[PDB]
Amino acid sequence: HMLAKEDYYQILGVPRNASQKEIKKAYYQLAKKYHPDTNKDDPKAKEKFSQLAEAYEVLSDEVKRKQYDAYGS
Repeated sequence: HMLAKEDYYQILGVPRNASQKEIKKAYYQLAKKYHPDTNKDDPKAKEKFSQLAEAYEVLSDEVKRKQYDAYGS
């Protein structure tokens, strides 16, 4: 049983051709959206925030962004 996947780019609202500085910028912007006190009024917001760290953190590298882009193909 394989679960459905969304890409880290999409999570972050960042382009396919994003540079890791771009990713740093979205991460702030979004992290606010999905942090508590919001998180009370959406059970989805905490799930979304959980992507945002995982998504950022990978895409925040030249290496890691690229390896995941290659391996998610």
